[PDB]
Amino acid sequence: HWGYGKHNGPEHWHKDFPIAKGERQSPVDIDTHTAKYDPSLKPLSVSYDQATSLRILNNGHAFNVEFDDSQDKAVLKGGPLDGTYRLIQFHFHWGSLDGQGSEHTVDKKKYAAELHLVHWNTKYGDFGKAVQQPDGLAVLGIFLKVGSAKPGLQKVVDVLDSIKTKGKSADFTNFDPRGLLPESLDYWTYPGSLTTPPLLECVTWIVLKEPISVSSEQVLKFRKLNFNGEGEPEELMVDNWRPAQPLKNRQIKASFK
Ligand SMILES: NS(=O)(=O)c1ccc(O)c(NC(=O)NCCc2ccccn2)c1
Ligand SMILES: [Zn+2]
Repeated sequence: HWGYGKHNGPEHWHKDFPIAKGERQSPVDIDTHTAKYDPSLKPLSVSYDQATSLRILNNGHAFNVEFDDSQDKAVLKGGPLDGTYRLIQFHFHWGSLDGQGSEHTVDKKKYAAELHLVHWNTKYGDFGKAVQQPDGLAVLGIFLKVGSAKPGLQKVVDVLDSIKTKGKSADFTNFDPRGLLPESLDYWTYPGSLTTPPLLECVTWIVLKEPISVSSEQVLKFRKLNFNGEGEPEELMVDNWRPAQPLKNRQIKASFK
């Protein structure tokens, strides 16, 4: 099964998922100088006031905080998007060291981690149908750098001991994802893919310019999770990031100058 180890990591994924060598794969390096400012890009609309988190799950490749997406409770609109996209889950990718961990890079710079808030286009009715469409998902990507703590992340950090191993889930209600957002919603955007198998080319990527800062203790607790299931040999869940993929025939647009 695919993973991030020596024999099943990202360079192996194309054998099971040939779209890995596709024309709109993610993540990518964001060359800030080559990104073009687009004045027709609208500001992003993040409407998270009514979000209903339900639980948190270790799926063996990251942990997902899952939301009730059966109504327009937490939605993303505006920006490059047409229509309304509902938040279904968020998760992170992170490194074994503070110097790596993000999937997107900015002028080749790697951040300590990257948060992905995953949304699906309501015109397709549910997530499973949306991922089959070229405009099915909008993923809001937010970089994490190590510095001061992010208070809004602590409730996530504190529950991770209850989902250490693959397959464990925990009730995780009343979590407000607004506590994970930076001050500015300036963004880059490009058409891309899921960054884990099945690598489907269904994502409008919206990557925020401004990182959030989290503490060293906060990211250290991510690194205590396990890829393995309980009662299997312990392999720390670290470096669960795919490296940058060829931009090919794509242009990254910026909402700011
Ligand atoms: N890392 S990412 O590009 O934000 C992202 C977002 C939503 C996703 O469903 C995935 N991929 C993922 O979760 N793979 C395991 C479950 C899955 C997801 C989609 C279709 C089939 N199976 C990646
Ligand atoms: Zn992701």
